[PDB]
Formats: sequence, C-alpha cells, structure tokens
Amino acid sequence: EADYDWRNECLRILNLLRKEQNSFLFENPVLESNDLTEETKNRYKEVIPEACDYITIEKRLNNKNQTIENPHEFERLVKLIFSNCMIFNPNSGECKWIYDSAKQSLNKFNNLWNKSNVFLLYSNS
Ligand SMILES: CCOC(=O)Nc1cc(-c2ccc(C)c(NS(C)(=O)=O)c2)nn2c(C)nnc12
Repeated sequence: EADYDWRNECLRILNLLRKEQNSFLFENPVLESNDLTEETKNRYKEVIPEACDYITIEKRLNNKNQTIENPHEFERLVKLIFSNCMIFNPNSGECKWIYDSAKQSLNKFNNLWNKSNVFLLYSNS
C-alpha cells in the first residue's frame, strides 16, 4: 500500500465501488434526487429509517457534520447503502436490476474489504 492512512484505504475501496455497474444509484442521496418522484421518496422515508450514499460517506471520511471514527463504522455505512436498496426494491419483475446492482456491489465490497489491510492500519495507529 505505502499509504499508512486507514481512511485513504477506505476512500480507495469506495472509489473502486464507483466503477461498478449502475454505481450512479448509490452516489448521491435518494431523498435529494430530482430523478425520483415525491410519491416514491415519501414511501422511502417510511421503509428506510437511515439513508446513506457514497458522497455522504466520502465527506464523513474527510472530516478526520459527523465523522467516521473507525473502519468498523465505515463497513457499516457502506453495507447500509446496499441493504437499504435490497429492502426497498424487489428482487423480481422488470425493475429487479436495482436490487441486483446493490447485491453485486456488496459482493464486490466484501471481496475488496476481506483482502484489505485497513484494520491492520487502524490497529497500528
Ligand atoms: C422503481 C421504484 O424504485 C426506484 O426507483 N428505486 C431506486 C432508484 C434509485 C435511483 C434512480 C435514479 C437515479 C438517477 C439515482 N441516482 S441518484 C440517487 O444519485 O440521483 C438513483 N436509487 N435507488 C436506491 C439507492 N434505492 N432504491 C432506488
């Protein structure tokens, strides 16, 4: 790595999830999106109590306005993005590609996270 900072190791992995298929879904807050209708955004607040997204996590890592205290909170927040998407959207029908996109980015995240030194950088800091 030759980095030493665990937060940059988190940002590196976040930037790699941005290159995944339909990554635009998880980039900005769904509740701020002008693309979705208010009807769907009002059901979202009822179904999802804690919304999250990549730009919100990225801004929380740069704090060093909340701040991510450790890799364990970063892991929670990234996985929260994919579980909210998989709770809100169906895994069957014509628009099942939204759920499937969350599922594949979660799978990509686990593979990057499991082979990362992010905890060894945090533990030795
Ligand atoms: C059939 C009804 O269901 C839905 O439309 N579902 C969801 C839709 C979108 C969504 C759409 C369009 C755009 C352009 C974006 N990108 S953004 C938020 O950065 O502006 C996201 N995100 N999403 C997330 C997460 N979780 N569920 C959904």
